[PDB]
Amino acid sequence: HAPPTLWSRVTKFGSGWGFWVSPTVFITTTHVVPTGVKEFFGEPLSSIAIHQAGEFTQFRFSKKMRPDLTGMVLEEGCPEGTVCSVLIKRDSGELLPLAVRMGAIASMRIQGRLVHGQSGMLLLGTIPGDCGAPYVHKRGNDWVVCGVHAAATKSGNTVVCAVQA
Ligand SMILES: *[C@@H](O)[C@@H]1CCC(=O)NCCCCCc2nnc(o2)CC[C@H](NC(=O)OC(C)(C)C)C(=O)N[C@@H](CC2CCCCC2)C(=O)N1
Ligand SMILES: [Cl-]
Ligand SMILES: [Cl-]
Repeated sequence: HAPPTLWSRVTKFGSGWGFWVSPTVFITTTHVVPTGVKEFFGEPLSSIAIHQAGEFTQFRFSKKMRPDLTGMVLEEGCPEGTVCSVLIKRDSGELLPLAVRMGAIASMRIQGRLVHGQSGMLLLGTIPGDCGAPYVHKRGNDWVVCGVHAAATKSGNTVVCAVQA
């Protein structure tokens, strides 16, 4: 069961969502990031440290933005066959954690954009507004994040998270 604090890390952002991995580190999907604006979470762009690639975007802020959070481990994808949870929040407030069996890490063409990502089979679907939602699994006690929601197949039964370098 994902605890409340873990859900409180999922945060609206641009056209979708992102995830506070630590008090200073926030992750999302590159394409949900809102273009042509000058500040994120009240800080000016000049004060944030961005690493973007493969549709996976990483923000490192100067100050603690979520002092209340304990840092958790951010992997590059997760082992094949790992059953993950996608911590989806809807605009309405509803929480919808989705179980997903993860397949392999692969480069992928998706609408002309190159995506470093990991496919997964759903075990209830996702929707266009869900990009940026974290993929997580419990590794004993600590919770591990391995990706952010980025795409779904025609049917909607297979999904894809962008993963780090
Ligand atoms: C977040 O922005 C969004 C997530 C969508 C989602 O999780 N589920 C949609 C449910 C399926 C409805 C049926 C449908 N309608 N269009 C599509 O599927 C195709 C969407 C597209 N996938 C795709 O092209 O996959 C292949 C056809 C198999 C190659 C897709 O997921 N597009 C995402 C935006 C892209 C992602 C890469 C970076 C540029 C933008 C998308 O809509 N994601
Ligand atoms: Cl937590
Ligand atoms: Cl919450």
